[PDB]
Amino acid sequence: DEVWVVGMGIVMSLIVLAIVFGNVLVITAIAKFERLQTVTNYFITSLACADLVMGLAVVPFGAAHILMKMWTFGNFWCEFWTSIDVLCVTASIETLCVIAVDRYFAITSPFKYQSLLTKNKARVIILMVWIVSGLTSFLPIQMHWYRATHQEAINCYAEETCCDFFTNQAYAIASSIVSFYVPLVIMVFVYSRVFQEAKRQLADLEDNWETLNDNLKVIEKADNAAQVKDALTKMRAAALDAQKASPEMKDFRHGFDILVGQIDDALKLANEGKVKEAQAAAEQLKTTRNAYIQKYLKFCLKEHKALKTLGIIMGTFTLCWLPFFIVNIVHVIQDNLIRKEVYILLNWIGYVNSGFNPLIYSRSPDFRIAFQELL
Ligand SMILES: COc1ccc(C[C@@H](C)NC[C@H](O)c2ccc(O)c(NC=O)c2)cc1
Repeated sequence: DEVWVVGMGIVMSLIVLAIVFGNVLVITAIAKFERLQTVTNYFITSLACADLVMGLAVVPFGAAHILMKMWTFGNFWCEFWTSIDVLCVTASIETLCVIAVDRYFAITSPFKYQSLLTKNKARVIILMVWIVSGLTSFLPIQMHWYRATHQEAINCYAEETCCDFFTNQAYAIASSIVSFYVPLVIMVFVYSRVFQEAKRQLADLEDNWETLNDNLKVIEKADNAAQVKDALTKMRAAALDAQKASPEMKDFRHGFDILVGQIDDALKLANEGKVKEAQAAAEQLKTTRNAYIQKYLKFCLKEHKALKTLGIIMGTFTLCWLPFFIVNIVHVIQDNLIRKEVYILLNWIGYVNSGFNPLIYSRSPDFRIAFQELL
């Protein structure tokens, strides 16, 4: 029947269109607009470039191998399509793990990360990633280093109208390890460490502010100057500790600078012996802390939003690529337990992650405001 053709042609066309549109949207406004040229954006644009080339190359030409019968482009073009597929997949996963490592270095030891790498270092990392993926993909294919030991694969290597993908045990295992498993382990450990540090930051911040509120409350009904002085000393210590623990961080530190200044004025007034003026400055401190939790409601919201992030990134990447890289190994060993159509389906579930990546890595306020003017 014609159901197999028309039912699944439209979804493939829509997938290609979504992939190309998202990738050209992400690539644009990174190099054009200011405030969007950062070291992390250098990895993001490489990921977008890999997704774009994969969406133009292997999705349309690969779908051509589907629906209709066989290959009508050429054996050299078959090798080129296979090589570019492996290159794009490997480059995308390596770029994902590089972005993970970038976030880890940003969160862990932020002072060193403030200036340790520049555009030159990020570009060097990008070229290293891309050349590693190319060595993994192009080199073992176009001169037939994967080969096979099957009688229904020899009738395809020396026959034009066929583009199956039969590889040796060593090549399949090495490609799975380089492309997916090493990045999987690296990014799992990286994002687990990033999760813990973020939890601990929000935790210390919320503690500090509890003792700030308690000290302010005890000042509100304090009797003598000694109680006000002691409570203001504890408030100053906790405020400095919270200050010690992006323009958002700049505003955060500026607000804590204002709070520390007001606390210092209150403490000096209390030290001089004027309890009433100390209580008035404490009322001003109450105004400041009330002004705080409008901003922290927003920022605690953004933080639990990127904590869901860990979930969204990990779940999407794993659910998209892990089934394919498990079936790939369990297919080269005990080959008769694996069916071809489910192999193609699991590979296309990996393919469709190309259109998902822009919708996972562009959910920032700067990217959101930049995307509007292009539309
Ligand atoms: C019906 O037979 C076929 C024919 C072609 C394919 C697409 C394949 C070239 N894409 C391979 C996939 O895209 C990929 C990506 C990254 C990798 O590291 C490896 N490794 C394989 O050993 C494989 C699939 C099944």
